[PDB]
Amino acid sequence: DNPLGLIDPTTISVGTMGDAKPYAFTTADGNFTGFDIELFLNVAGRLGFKKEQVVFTGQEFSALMPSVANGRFDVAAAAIGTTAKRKETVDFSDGYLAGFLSVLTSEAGITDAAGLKGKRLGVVQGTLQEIYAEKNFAGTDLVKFPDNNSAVSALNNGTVDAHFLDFEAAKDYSARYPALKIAVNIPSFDAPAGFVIRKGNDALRNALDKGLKEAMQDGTWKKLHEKWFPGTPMPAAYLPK
Ligand SMILES: NC(=O)CC[C@H](NC[C@H](O)[C@@H](O)[C@H](O)[C@H](O)CO)C(=O)O
Ligand SMILES: [Ca+2]
Repeated sequence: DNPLGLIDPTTISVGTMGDAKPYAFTTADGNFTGFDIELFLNVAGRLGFKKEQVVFTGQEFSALMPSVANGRFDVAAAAIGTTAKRKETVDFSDGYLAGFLSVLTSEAGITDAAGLKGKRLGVVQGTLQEIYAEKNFAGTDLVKFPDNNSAVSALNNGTVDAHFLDFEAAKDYSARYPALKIAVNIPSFDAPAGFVIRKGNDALRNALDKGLKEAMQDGTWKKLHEKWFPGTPMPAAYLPK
């Protein structure tokens, strides 16, 4: 049978993204990796699904939740912030990561949120960054990008003054392009990352939640967090109790 309500009962089809390093990304061989991928794989194993039974498809961020809602994938995993607005379209698992939205700029760029008034700020279409900047960065010219790589290329070229993306990805790009630096950190603890599932696949949602709680309780979450986000604080909520 099919208790988890999957497209194929023998395989879990996961929608993800290739350029949200270190949450979710492709290595040079094309394989999907990163914290969110390794955490999902660990949770999927607890559900009785081996690595070979989980298939990852890379999509632009804006395509992920409509793809799950339209039955193209069973799950979506790509640091997808849990919000009321997104809960109208899709269901979410319990939160597994809460952190900052970050403004990445050039070596002689912006210093604070005030510095963004009248500047060109890059954003990935469909992200929480795009909503935040529309509500809190009025006067900043928002330049929409399909993904992080194109936005960083524009930032490196001087097309845009800054780029608004997730903290760990901003941190990763500042390591890959040493001239880049994080100028502003905005709290996004009210929107923790959750695995996205079809409205309302209660079986898969409850199964994902159980696997997540287990991975946090046995220190698996802690181990992956230490591996992918070195130096980032881990709250007691996601650590063993
Ligand atoms: N580009 C992406 O993959 C996702 C970007 C963006 N992530 C927001 C995060 O989920 C943020 O709210 C979290 O608190 C945390 O820092 C990482 O999941 C979003 O959901 O739109
Ligand atoms: Ca553009």
